[PDB]
Amino acid sequence: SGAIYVGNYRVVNRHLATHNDWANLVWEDSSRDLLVSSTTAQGCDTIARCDCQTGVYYCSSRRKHYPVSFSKPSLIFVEASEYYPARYQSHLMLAVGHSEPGDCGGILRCQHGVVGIVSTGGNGLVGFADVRDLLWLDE
Ligand SMILES: CSc1ncccc1NC(=O)N1CCC[C@H](C(N)=O)C1
Ligand SMILES: [Zn+2]
Repeated sequence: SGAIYVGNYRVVNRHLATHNDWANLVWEDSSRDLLVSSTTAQGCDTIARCDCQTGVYYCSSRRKHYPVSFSKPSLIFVEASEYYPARYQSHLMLAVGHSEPGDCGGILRCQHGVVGIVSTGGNGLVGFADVRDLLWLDE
């Protein structure tokens, strides 16, 4: 679990969005595993606007942060799960690191701010849904 709180927006994994997220929907994209809902309170976070390919992510299954080198946002094949059929997920960045399903939502940050959230994993890999291209989150 986990979310990004920026301005009057909450960014979560689309597959973990609650009834309240869907009732306050601003934007969602199944191909990116992202959903953004509106909030009444001002958020605590800042979004990176950069091309960093190194950062640190929070791994809830280890209660620890890990440093990672990650690929540029791309279209990556993701096998079927209980939440989605087998498909290509876009804007996804992979890195070598530990993850378990419950780790989705953990934030990846660089020196400039929030880069994305944990969205996929398996066999020593971890995938992050990028949010750096969503410029409207800042306005
Ligand atoms: C951190 S998630 C993970 N980690 C390790 C093993 C397995 C997983 N799960 C995983 O990749 N899923 C399940 C949840 C929806 C994901 C998606 N974005 O399509 C795909
Ligand atoms: Zn950066």
